[PDB]
Amino acid sequence: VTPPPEKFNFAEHLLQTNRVRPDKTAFVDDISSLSFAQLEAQTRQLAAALRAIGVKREERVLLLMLDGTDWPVAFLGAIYAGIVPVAVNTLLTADDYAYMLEHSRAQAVLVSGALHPVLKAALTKSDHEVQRVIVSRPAAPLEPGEVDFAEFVGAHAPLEKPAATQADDPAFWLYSSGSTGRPKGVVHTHANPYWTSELYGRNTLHLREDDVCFSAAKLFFAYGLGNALTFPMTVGATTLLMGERPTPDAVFKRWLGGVGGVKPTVFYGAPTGYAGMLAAPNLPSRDQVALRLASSAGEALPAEIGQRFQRHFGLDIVDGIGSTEMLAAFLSNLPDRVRYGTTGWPVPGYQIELRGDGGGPVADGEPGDLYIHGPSSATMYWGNRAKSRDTFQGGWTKSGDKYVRNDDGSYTYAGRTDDMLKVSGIYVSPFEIEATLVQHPGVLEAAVVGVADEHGLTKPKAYVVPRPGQTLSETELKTFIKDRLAPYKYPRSTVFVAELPKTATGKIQRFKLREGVL
Amino acid sequence: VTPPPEKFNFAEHLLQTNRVRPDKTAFVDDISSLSFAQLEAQTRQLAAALRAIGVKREERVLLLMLDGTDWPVAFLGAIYAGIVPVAVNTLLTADDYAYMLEHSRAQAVLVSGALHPVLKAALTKSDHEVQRVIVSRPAAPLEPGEVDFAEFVGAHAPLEKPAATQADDPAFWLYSSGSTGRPKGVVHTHANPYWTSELYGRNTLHLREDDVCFSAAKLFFAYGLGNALTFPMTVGATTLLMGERPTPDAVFKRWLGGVGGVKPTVFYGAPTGYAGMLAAPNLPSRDQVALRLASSAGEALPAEIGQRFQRHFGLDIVDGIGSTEMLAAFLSNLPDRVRYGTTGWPVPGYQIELRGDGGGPVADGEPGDLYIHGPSSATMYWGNRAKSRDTFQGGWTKSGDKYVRNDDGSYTYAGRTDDMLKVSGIYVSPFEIEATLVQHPGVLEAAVVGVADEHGLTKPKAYVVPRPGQTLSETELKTFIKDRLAPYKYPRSTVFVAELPKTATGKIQRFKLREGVL
Ligand SMILES: Nc1ncnc2c1ncn2[C@@H]1O[C@H](COP(=O)(O)OC(=O)c2cnc(Cl)s2)[C@@H](O)[C@H]1O
Ligand SMILES: Nc1ncnc2c1ncn2[C@@H]1O[C@H](COP(=O)(O)OC(=O)c2cnc(Cl)s2)[C@@H](O)[C@H]1O
Repeated sequence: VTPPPEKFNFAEHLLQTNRVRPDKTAFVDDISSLSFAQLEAQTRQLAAALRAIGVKREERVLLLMLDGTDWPVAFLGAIYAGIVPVAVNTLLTADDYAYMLEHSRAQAVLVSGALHPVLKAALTKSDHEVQRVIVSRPAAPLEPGEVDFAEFVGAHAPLEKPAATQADDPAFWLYSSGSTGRPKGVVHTHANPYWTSELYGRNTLHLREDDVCFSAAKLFFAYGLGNALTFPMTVGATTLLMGERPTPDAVFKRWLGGVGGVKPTVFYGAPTGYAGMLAAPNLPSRDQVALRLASSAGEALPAEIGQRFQRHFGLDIVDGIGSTEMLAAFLSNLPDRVRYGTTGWPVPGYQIELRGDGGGPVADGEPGDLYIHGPSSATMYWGNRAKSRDTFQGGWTKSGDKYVRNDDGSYTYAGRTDDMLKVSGIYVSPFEIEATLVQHPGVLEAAVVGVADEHGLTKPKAYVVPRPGQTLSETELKTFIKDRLAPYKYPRSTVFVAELPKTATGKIQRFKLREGVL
Repeated sequence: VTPPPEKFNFAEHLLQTNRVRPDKTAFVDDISSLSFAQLEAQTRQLAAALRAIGVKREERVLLLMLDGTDWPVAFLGAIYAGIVPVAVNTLLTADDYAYMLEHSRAQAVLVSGALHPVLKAALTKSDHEVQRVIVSRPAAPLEPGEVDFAEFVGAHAPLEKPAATQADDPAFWLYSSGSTGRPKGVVHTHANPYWTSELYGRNTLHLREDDVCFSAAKLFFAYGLGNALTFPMTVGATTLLMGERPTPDAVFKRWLGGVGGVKPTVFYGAPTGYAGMLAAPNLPSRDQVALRLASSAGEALPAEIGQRFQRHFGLDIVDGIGSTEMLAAFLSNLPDRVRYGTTGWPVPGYQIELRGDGGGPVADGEPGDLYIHGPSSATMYWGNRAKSRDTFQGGWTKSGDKYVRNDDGSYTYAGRTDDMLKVSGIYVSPFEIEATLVQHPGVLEAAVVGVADEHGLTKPKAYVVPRPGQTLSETELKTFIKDRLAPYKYPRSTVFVAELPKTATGKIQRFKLREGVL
């Protein structure tokens, strides 16, 4: 892959590479569609519009939007102007977005109407710098200083040229949560999604122009941002977007061509979603779908899930591992080389190192801390020098995963190095769940650990000590949590115990809980 | 009043004042009591303990504690060591405390056991610098590294001298919220509580050594901090503290001598609480109580509440207005000079100005913006230069209130200049409540305004536009907000309307809602 030139604007790059296919559908969703030419026009008009409201090069805007045709316009339009979009999870709380507004110093927000209430709450509680709110598909009357996204785009002529950005200039942020502390602002350059889209989207997945890409992982996920934006635009594929929650029924409807007159040829999702789909009694037969490639990320793919999918569809699930920090997969199975129970082989262009506690090599078959050297690494966590130095050093990026290298060069996930859980491809801190449970007045202590279901898919499991003189229901706690945290941050099962296992120091013996002693 | 010396440590000042009365009870609560000697001992041992864990002079510690004998130990012990306690409301959310931890850079937390769960959540989610959590009266097992307050204090010899602070050095912070944005860190000096305790506590209220002080307003409120700590310690009075919520029954029990063998002689609280007590069927008779002085603040005292109290008890309610920024009252009725319907006269030592639209004087009988010039003003809002400039300008502190000066020199409250409400005498932002309501899926729009109830007390009133195509009941809306807002923020009434009055920009015409137009 040829490196991007020193002067490089990733949005310009994606627009330019599709000037040969102006009338092909770039993006289609439930209610709208954009050809590549329409996408380019709206992108450059939004770029002009953002500059007109005074957002300057390198300033941030918050992109808080459901998947839909407006999303790539917002993302690329900002980048084309040299403005840094901060693309965020749409399922978070007002508290979460309040922090993101403050930390990013976002000068404007591009928000879906359905998310306007939580954004409004975040704006009211925060010390933000937001000058304008741009509402895509408003679901309530606009407030002062808010503008409809279509009107905002429609009111400005296209910017003539992209900002004169450098390949190594920041292009966009994603936020990544760790086990404690605030979410980290992961800074990606213009070059980074070029490298992922070439090394992985084109050269590993072999995406091509006639594909129809459809990702259950939303665009704000590093995974989905490649799957359903940077990858397909790099090759001219058509992308199906879906705003609603990706349930088996919702995915099946898209697979069967229920939207846009298109049948996806390439699907991406999390192992949990594949398992839920394989269990569904209305699972389509392979004769009904156009799938040629099934991609997985976000959590390890149990061999039994992939084997069952392959038996039913005659397609493998191609499991790869990426991270927010590396932007896309650095270890992956190949479309025609799948070893279930492993994450496959280094993606060409990425170097992988496993390190033991001494920082030295580890023997094959022994677990080591996974480090990645690749051209798509984020530059830093914005405003967190300490965590940046711990994660990014000397061209190597520390994943916080443990991995085993097998005899055939494949890599098998061996767990985390920080108790983070990955439920449905989204990071979940067990400590955040625990601290919310203990706020319930009937809870004395609580411990949340990751426990595999029969499938080998890790889910949060709560061990709760009730307070004497109170009785607790499991649903009572789930509700209590949903009233405070994002809606997916709840234990999948809860066991009430008289006492938690602890060391002499009072430290909870989480391994005993995981291992099932109680 | 003689100014404090330039070398001045307020905690040492209060300890020194009471060395003449070592065996008198300083503080007593449901389960404990501290003589002035015991208080000084425990204060100086806590000061040494904080220094021993590395907290340095001028660093902050978060003081998140229910009222109880440990509270003045934590507060004065920090101050004695030259460490800045940040005394905060105990009814806030984990997100509020997470912000306060980061914003204050608190190096330790002193927390009541009952509040450890919300603190734990705040620690887990924030980028804090807390080195140690000290738990007063733990309600659940200590976590590794945490220490019990009693052990923490008991494990360290008393510091031999206080930090050699100056009178105008920061001594402590309180947090105060405005209609939007984060709570503001109000910075008070060592001199400020000297000025309030001398000018108001001693010279206006005439508190004296044989008083027993009891404040419904908690110690973290500027009002309560004077009422139940700086004022009584200044004169050697005994103070009754109560951890639980101040219901009429809870207050009556202590008025009647149910705790510590003492009957309060001085009571302080909000007009809302006085109204609640006057409505209580077991309102004590004046022969049953030892009250000689009843103070109110927080919201305007409706004349009928004062008059009914005076008719029942033969005792007036002495209404004074203070603020977090001014620390205590700057306009007040006097123990023997009460004009109901007014906040009385300037507190000697404080200069009052009413300013019009251009900053000039306003003619008597006309409302103006209230500005205060007095020696207890906070110096700034920490880390917010913009809001500091708008509030503190050249010796004058802008209250955010409007007032009318009467012919007899008294001052009659004329509302706020900023949409904030004082419900139950506590700051409530209508915008917070609105932003909570619109996150309910059946709510399209919401407007919250203050309306005076049957007793003349302002309560929030919600006007809600339901979302078309959704079912929404007043009961389900009450359930929705019950576990999302503190009770004092609950709208006392919700009206479902078809539309809200707006300007063309979408601004809600809240004045029309206050005028009953809907
Ligand atoms: N395939 C696979 N196996 C095992 N663990 C995996 C995995 N994919 C992802 N993880 C875990 O998730 C962490 C990275 O999370 P992000 O939420 O930081 O990155 C996303 O998962 C992405 C997945 N694909 C992309 Cl392309 S980006 C990782 O460290 C693993 O712990
Ligand atoms: N007595 C009285 N009448 C009318 N309004 C009053 C009032 N006291 C207080 N207010 C309002 O409350 C604002 C200040 O609120 P605060 O939480 O910063 O401080 C407290 O209310 C204090 C009250 N007494 C103390 Cl001593 S500290 C004020 O601006 C008024 O709007």
